[PDB]
Amino acid sequence: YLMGGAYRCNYTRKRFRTLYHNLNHFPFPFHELMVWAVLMKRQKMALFFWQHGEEAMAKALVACKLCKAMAHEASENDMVDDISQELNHNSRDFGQLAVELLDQSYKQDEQLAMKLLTYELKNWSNATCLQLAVAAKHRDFIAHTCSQMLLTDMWMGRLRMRKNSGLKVILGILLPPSILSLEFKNGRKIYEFYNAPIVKFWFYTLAYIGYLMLFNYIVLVKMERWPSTQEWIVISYIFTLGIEKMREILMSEPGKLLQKVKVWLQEYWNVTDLIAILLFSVGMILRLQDQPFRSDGRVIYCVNIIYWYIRLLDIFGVNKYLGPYVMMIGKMMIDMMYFVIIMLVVLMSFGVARQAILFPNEEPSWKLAKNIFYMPYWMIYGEVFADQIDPPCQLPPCKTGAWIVPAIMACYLLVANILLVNLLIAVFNNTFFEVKSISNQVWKFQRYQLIMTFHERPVLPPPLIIFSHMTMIFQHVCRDYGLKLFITDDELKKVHDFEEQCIEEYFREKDD
Amino acid sequence: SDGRVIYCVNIIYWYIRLLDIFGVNKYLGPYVMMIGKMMIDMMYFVIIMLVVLMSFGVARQAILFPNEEPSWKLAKNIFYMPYWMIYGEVFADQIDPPCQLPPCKTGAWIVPAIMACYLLVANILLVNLLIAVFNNTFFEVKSISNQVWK
Ligand SMILES: CCCCCCCC(=O)OC[C@H](COP(=O)(O)O[C@@H]1[C@H](O)[C@H](O)[C@@H](OP(=O)(O)O)[C@H](OP(=O)(O)O)[C@H]1O)OC(=O)CCCCCCC
Ligand SMILES: COCC(CCO[C@H]1CC[C@@]2(C)C(=CC[C@H]3[C@@H]4C[C@@H]5O[C@]6(CC[C@@H](C)CO6)[C@@H](C)[C@@H]5[C@@]4(C)CC[C@@H]32)C1)COC
Ligand SMILES: COCC(CCO[C@H]1CC[C@@]2(C)C(=CC[C@H]3[C@@H]4C[C@@H]5O[C@]6(CC[C@@H](C)CO6)[C@@H](C)[C@@H]5[C@@]4(C)CC[C@@H]32)C1)COC
Ligand code: NA
Ligand code: NA
Repeated sequence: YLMGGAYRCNYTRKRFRTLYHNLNHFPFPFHELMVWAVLMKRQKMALFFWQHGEEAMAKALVACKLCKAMAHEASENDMVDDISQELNHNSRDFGQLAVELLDQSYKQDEQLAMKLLTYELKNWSNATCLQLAVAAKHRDFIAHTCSQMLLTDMWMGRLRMRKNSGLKVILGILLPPSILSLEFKNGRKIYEFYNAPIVKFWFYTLAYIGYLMLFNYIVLVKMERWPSTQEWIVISYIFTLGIEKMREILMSEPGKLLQKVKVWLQEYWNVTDLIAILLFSVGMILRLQDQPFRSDGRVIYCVNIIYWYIRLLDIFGVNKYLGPYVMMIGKMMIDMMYFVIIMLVVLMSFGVARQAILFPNEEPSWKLAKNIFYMPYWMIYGEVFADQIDPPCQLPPCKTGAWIVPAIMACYLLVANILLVNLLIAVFNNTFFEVKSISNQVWKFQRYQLIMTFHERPVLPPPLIIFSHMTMIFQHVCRDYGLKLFITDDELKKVHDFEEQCIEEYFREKDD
Repeated sequence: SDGRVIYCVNIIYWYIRLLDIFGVNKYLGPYVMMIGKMMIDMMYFVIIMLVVLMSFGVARQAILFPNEEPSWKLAKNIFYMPYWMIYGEVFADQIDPPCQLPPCKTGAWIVPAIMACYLLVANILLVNLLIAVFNNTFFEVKSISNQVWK
């Protein structure tokens, strides 16, 4: 219950249940001893038990996750609020121990360090160290150099092209004969090329670019009574994308259909995609009707194309420099919202004053609510036309107190364009280093999720993914790498010896 | 006439090449190299602004004119007016015209709202973030430029 949905402790297995039914020993006693010390808030005992035995990094990550879960449970049940602080401190200590051990292992030997993070852990419900670190939301562990290089190796697949990627992958996708010219890591070459995560990502990117081109074409030119070929291709793309989203919902982690909906709705992109697909379905339904409903469907298409243009930032978030910038944009959006509230108050004040002064004989109409916001808002973006505001009133009679409007305009412009915008620039300037560092760490953490979700995806892009969906139905009646790495007993022994050497060297260096 | 036009483009280049001569002054060389690096940063932010601009332009062109034959003038109206709009030319009669009066197009009230959102994003968020980026990465660039010039 504390670890997660997919975790399976050895105590609840059928073999241990049968052994405990008629009541031996434990192969690794320090695992159970450290779990006991962690569950009972004995930090010194847990730290003593951590450095004895094998799988030190796995024990550190498991202890960090357990302490975090216990802190959350204690804070939920209104404890003394000092237990929660102690548990959070314990979790931070164990996370720091894991990070320092990883740093020592990577500094000593690199290949064995990578082998440490991917080999399957039989004692911990068959989960690698990367999965334990991700399940603990440990951002400083995934953002380490060794974890990043391992993720790059997983992302590149079975290819060794490391000089200039992307262009060669694009050439291979566009020229299938050009595939048999790339070096591979130690017929089947095509299967290894089309199953790498990077090739799947570029296939999806090219399909999305073509879909955007077709959407622009169908909205720009005149729409006839019945959909043209490009409109049918766009509708097919939307339908297959919706089917793929439903398939991803179905194969989530929880065992209930209603519970998987919440977990899938955790991310904002999924919610926005669902809303956009529903809106496109409504617009397509309204499009196949008479003329006014056809126009309404066309307008819905235009709004939807705004969203699908905006969604290119998700694709851009794979570049090393275009992901942190997008997350910085997100946080600066919150700050800009606060300052927009104040500017809106000032703008409403000026607009109401000018509208009331200049036009004193207006009947109640909804056009009054438009003149308040429209002109003062366009005024602060350079459209400061001084004949439309305070007109020179042969000449028409001057309204009573119409000389106040230019003075109020001067004060409003001085406040809006010299004070608030400069203060906003200062706010963005003095809170940039922290936001930049946080964005870098979060992007390096989410690289793992990107790689995993493109490793689990099918090969064909959504325009022609309907073939891959039918094969799953046909195979319904019937991880060597990418997730784990299975090794023999000699390799396991060598890994254990290397880890013990690393931890004893780390403690010796710390003491010295 | 074609040769004359090529001459005009070439004169642009030969005017730009005065920075090579300016790079002998003690204070006008480091500034040019700083300009070079800030050009790379400005390229990154130009990509994002271009995405936003294309979205708004396509939306406005599709909403306002629904009976246009396929022509290369469509590809011009997307980039032209939204690009000149963010440099102070925010003429509100050319965009969302007041439609004696001609009939109002279906859903033509969305264009000013989209314009407001687009202006707020382009002129308050991205440019201020670019100013912050230039501001917080100036000391290192300045020192590197001084060393490289020397
Ligand atoms: C339509 C596309 C829109 C979505 C764009 C999709 C998002 C996107 O832009 O891709 C990112 C990727 C760039 O990364 P890519 O692997 O190709 O190359 C990186 C680049 O060469 C850096 O200079 C390297 O060192 P550093 O960082 O300076 O230290 C870095 O090495 P490392 O540190 O990793 O070991 C390299 O990774 O691909 C391209 O843009 C190449 C042209 C292909 C795209 C151009 C053709 C379209
Ligand atoms: C074309 O003819 C229209 C007619 C119906 C006319 O009804 C009128 C009823 C009052 C109403 C809704 C109208 C115009 C100004 C409207 C104000 C604008 C204000 O703005 C807000 C702005 C921001 C707020 C903070 C302050 O108030 C409103 C509370 C305020 C506001 C909405 C009060 C309501 C006013 C229209 C049709 O019927 C046959
Ligand atoms: C004067 O008459 C011209 C006529 C030839 C007309 O051909 C038309 C063919 C479609 C084409 C090339 C035309 C106008 C809009 C064009 C779109 C603009 C889009 O912009 C881009 C913008 C940015 C992209 C991201 C999205 O798409 C295009 C993929 C898109 C684009 C280039 C698709 C192609 C469209 C012209 C002459 O023949 C006798
Ligand atoms: Na201006
Ligand atoms: Na102007």
